[PDB]
Amino acid sequence: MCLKLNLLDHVFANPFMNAAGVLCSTEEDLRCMTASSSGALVSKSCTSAPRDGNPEPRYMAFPLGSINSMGLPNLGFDFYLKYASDLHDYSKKPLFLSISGLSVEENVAMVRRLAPVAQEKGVLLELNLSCPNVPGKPQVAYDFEAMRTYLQQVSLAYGLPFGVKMPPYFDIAHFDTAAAVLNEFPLVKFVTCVNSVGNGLVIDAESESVVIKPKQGFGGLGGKYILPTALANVNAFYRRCPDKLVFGCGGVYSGEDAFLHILAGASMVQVGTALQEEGPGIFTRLEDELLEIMARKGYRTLEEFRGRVKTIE
Amino acid sequence: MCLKLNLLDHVFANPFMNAAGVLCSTEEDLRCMTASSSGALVSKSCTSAPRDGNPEPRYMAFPLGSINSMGLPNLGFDFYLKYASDLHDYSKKPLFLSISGLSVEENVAMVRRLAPVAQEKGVLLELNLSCPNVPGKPQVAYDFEAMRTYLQQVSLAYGLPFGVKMPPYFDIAHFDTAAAVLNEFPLVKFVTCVNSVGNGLVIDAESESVVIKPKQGFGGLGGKYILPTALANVNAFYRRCPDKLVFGCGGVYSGEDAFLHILAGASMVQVGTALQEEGPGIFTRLEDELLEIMARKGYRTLEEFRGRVKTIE
Ligand SMILES: Cc1cc2nc3c(=O)[nH]c(=O)nc-3n(C[C@H](O)[C@H](O)[C@H](O)COP(=O)(O)O)c2cc1C
Ligand SMILES: Cc1cc2nc3c(=O)[nH]c(=O)nc-3n(C[C@H](O)[C@H](O)[C@H](O)COP(=O)(O)O)c2cc1C
Ligand SMILES: O=C(O)c1[nH]c(=O)[nH]c(=O)c1CCc1ccc(C(F)(F)F)cc1
Ligand SMILES: O=C(O)c1[nH]c(=O)[nH]c(=O)c1CCc1ccc(C(F)(F)F)cc1
Repeated sequence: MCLKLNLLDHVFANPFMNAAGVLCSTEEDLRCMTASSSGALVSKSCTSAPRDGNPEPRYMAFPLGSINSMGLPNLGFDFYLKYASDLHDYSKKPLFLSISGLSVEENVAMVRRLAPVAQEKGVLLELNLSCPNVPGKPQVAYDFEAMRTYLQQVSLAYGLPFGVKMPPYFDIAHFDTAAAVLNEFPLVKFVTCVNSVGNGLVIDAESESVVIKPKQGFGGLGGKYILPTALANVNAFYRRCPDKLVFGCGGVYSGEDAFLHILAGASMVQVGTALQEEGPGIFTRLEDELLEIMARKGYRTLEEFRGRVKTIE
Repeated sequence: MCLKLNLLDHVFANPFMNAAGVLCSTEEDLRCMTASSSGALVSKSCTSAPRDGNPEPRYMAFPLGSINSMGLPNLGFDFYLKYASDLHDYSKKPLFLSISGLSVEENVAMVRRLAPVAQEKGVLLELNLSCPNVPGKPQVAYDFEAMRTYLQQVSLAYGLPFGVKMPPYFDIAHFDTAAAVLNEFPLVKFVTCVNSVGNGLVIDAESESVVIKPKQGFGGLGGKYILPTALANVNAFYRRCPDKLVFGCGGVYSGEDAFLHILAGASMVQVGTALQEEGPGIFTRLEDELLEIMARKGYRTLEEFRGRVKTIE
């Protein structure tokens, strides 16, 4: 019994990969994820120019999860594109490149350059919609008219299948709106649910202080805090976008957690906080654990149970 | 050392109270909460007519928290108004009455009849905005125009200081907008942050099933999942609403959790999931624990540290 699957015209050894932003910023990080047992890897979301990001400390982790306000530190698009075009070994596993430009224009400029590399090498685009918006407005994926613009502009500029990284939603009307926006765009072939749960605040009781320096301590939450939010978003979009794939992200620490994402509808399962904490060895553990749950249940394939969460009456 | 507070022209022995919905639906519940060592109590969010609520199971709890889709089961406004006007022993502690009408008109009708009882007996109104409006639209506090309409109508109808129960927000632009709406209304004297984190999804791995029956298993999350979200909201409104009080709700299981709420800006601290799971004995434990942390730190009163969370550099 093995976990290999085929999606998006690519073959994957297993459904696991890193979450964007974790273990994927530098050449060393990408080589490390390539050497791991993960089924795929995704690069750090990039901007046109390099960024240093926010002042440290900017990430912290705890038993129940993590908080971050990294500020998009990255080596710049030219680097990630060169990695995709010249350095990545596609014989080892597929590559996703994540883009999060500061404007629609920036994204368009980056995607027009990525398109020939996608055609030649098969690198897959993940568009991070947790990105800056015009004054007074929330992040792009929380402004549905902005989202529709970005997707229209990217779809025209890129012209190839791509995916989108989504923040979580918390309201059924929002799920309905957001999924309807996505379903306007046939080139959006996968939706990754979810990014960090925004603008949480961790305070340390002893020091009476927040634990990260940017944004007066506020930052995105990941890890065990967010699993039920992640599962709800996965399933909500799985239900609403039958012609798309859903990739799950959030709160995966075990094969059981992966199993729950798959039951909710996930095709690929991304690992952020737990990977940052445990390191790339986590992928062998996750695979073993998931195969063990499958074996106990009599499942031979992922397709036997993907999306098959049961409801009551 | 002491936990006393004086606010809203009332005196409280300590900051602890139930969260609306928990241990507060029936007369038996309200007598229990009154007999407890909590500083105050709040009644179940009510509607004009009695409601049976959603089918069971509609609440479940687990090590990290709870999920619920109760559907507003309650005895009807006339019951809670009678409790306020004739049954509650105000010599024991203050009472809040929570309302959650299904339209603006329904809320107006209730607060019109609550006013004279508020003025004569000193019951305090908590208006639940994290609540259904037109189906297919977001909850009221996720629809800023609706929120403003509700607040204008209830302020005119009621004419006395009240407070509002808010859902969590996740985007800084939302914190800004939401606070700006609340700050239009001088009668809104307290803001309780937060109601449950909406539409999460808990799945049980063994049975491969969701754990609550309504809404295909989607429901609001409470407990350990939501403490950093709760803290963020408390602090965000604390900073943005300097002429109002903030009451904290979410993730309180210990005196330490309560101390973090208070550092964030909380005046009263409400207990939902943990009170549901432990029972009213939790209030003596929380009091003891909070007093122990105060003694270790040399704090004599709550004002010495309320809102005094430190930021980094
Ligand atoms: C340190 C850090 C940096 C991240 N940077 C990005 C990023 O560049 N792009 C992105 O799409 N998400 C980013 N995320 C969000 C993660 O991809 C993931 O959505 C989130 O952490 C939830 O998954 P988890 O519960 O496994 O951590 C970052 C997360 C962390 C912890
Ligand atoms: C069973 C149950 C019923 C609830 N009913 C209400 C309600 O009627 N009104 C309301 O404002 N909040 C209601 N809530 C939300 C809680 O008041 C509280 O905001 C939320 O549970 C988070 O706090 P916690 O982490 O301590 O559970 C309910 C929560 C639970 C668990
Ligand atoms: O780098 C981060 O802080 C981060 N952390 C997350 O948990 N999720 C993310 O998606 C991100 C990146 C968010 C982001 C995207 C784009 C900009 C920019 F255009 F200004 F560079 C900034 C931050
Ligand atoms: O009665 C509840 O379900 C409830 N639960 C909460 O966690 N917070 C609340 O404020 C409420 C009352 C408002 C309300 C009513 C109906 C629903 C539902 F139909 F989606 F279950 C949710 C929230």
